[PDB]
Amino acid sequence: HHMSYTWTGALITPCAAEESKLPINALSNSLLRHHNMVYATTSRSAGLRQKKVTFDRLQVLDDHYRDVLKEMKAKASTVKAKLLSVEEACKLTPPHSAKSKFGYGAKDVRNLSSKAVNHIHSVWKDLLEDTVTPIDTTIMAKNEVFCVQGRKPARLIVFPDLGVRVCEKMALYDVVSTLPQVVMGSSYGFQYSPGQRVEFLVNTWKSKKNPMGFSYDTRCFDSTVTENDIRVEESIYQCCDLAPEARQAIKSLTERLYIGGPLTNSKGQNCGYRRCRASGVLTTSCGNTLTCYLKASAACRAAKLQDCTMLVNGDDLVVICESAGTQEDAASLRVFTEAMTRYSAPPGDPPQPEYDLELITSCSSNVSVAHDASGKRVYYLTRDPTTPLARAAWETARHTPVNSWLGNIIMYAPTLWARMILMTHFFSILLAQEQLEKALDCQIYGACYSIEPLDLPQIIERLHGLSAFSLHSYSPGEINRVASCLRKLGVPPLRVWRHRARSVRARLLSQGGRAATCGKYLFNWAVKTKLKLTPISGWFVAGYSGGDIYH
Ligand SMILES: CC(C)CCn1c(=O)c(C2=NS(=O)(=O)c3cc(NS(C)(=O)=O)ccc3N2)c(O)n2ccnc12
Repeated sequence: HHMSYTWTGALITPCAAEESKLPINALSNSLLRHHNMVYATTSRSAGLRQKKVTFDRLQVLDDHYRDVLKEMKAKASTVKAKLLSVEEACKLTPPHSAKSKFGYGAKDVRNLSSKAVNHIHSVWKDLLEDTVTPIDTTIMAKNEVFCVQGRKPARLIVFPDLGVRVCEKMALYDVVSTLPQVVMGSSYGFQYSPGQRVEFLVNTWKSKKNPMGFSYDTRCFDSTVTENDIRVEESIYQCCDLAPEARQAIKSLTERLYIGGPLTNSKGQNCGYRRCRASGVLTTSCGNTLTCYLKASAACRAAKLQDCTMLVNGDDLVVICESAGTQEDAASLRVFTEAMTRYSAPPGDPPQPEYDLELITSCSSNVSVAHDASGKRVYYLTRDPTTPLARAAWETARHTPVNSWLGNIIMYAPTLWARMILMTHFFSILLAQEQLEKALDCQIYGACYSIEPLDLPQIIERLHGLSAFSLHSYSPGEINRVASCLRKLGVPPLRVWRHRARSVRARLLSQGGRAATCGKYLFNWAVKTKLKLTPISGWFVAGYSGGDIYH
């Protein structure tokens, strides 16, 4: 057996009671009426998740796999990475990151408290001196909001102690920030803003005489990741030009933490043991991207896919290539999938060839088209708004550590649903509470940012361009998917939201300075006669999911 996990039978436990039911307040019904459709995951379903993630991995590595790996290593040898000082790593820690078991917290770390710093120094020395003892991790059930499909079990998060997390940053922050783009070039997804990611997909689709594309979804990717895969990742990091002390900390973190280790619940009991990827380590995003790109690149070769271009964001993969005709394309995908499977990345849903760029979903998103003020066609990234709307509903009535509505407006600003619903609804709330000035935390590509809502128009201009404040004539397909999600969740129809936005718009103007700018730029779509809109950040460098990174 090469089992992903082994279990003692101790339960995965909560550390703060959990709500599964959508909380309701005086604002809820204005956004969403079918309250019973929205739920949060809790520890109560941890047992179901444990079954889905617990399986035997077999791997067969052929010449295609080793050929790609050697090329990846040749690129990695051009990378030079530096160690971060204690201070620099401390400043990357989120103010609300889980406190250490060793008598200090995240604010202690960020303040360079001598207790915190002395302890981090001691963890670092222990990594230099010991490269064998498994390091403790905590396993928790995540509380995430979804719409019924009817329920998903809680996903599991596994993370080491704060002092270890700081040490991870010291050894590897520079490496995981710089190495993936050097190794993968334009295939590394986390270097693009949503605008850049649309342009790379459109330009890639166009670069083909006869385009064919597909997303590839690996079933529980983290669980498919073997000890071979994690040591092979380490062998890639070790190609970089690194201080000897960083070489030794990386080796040590790989043997004692990345490859596996014991799982402790929130109550201090032993839950079992992990031999696969931990979700809550610095390297999760870079490790998964390298491993997915290596297997997928080797699988493309096996399948003889012609002129493929891949786009990789951790475990999310899309491939666009030169079509060999429909029958040949479909056979090719079967071979690609057989190869991914021998490599221990079996499919969740069989992949399917697509000849319409707009019908491919990757990173939960698809390209679509609207028209700018001039009336030119404009590509932009959108998504099904069901999950964004369910989570906005939760957030309307409860403070949560991440405001998904804010990350969503930023990332999907050009979209019909973020503009009409999310902007209108949350600006209305913030105005009534006089909180436009209040910085709020959100997550982009796994990193935490503290963003003042009043800064949105500058942020959105910077990332999307001015056209985001004037898109119109959305596609019937996009319009229809939005309207159908509104009906499903009991959200008022778009015509109601345009009326509310005129009010929100007027109220924002009633204030001047940054507030009027929000009114003027964010809600220009809502007036009959538009105003002239004229012009009024290491954000997309790398992904950091589970990496405890604050920017
Ligand atoms: C270009 C955007 C609009 C796509 C959608 N999108 C994401 O893909 C990520 C993103 N955030 S993410 O860094 O947590 C992540 C992780 C992984 N896989 S793993 C665990 O690293 O192996 C795959 C994809 C993602 N995508 C994100 O933070 N946000 C925010 C708003 N929209 C997005």
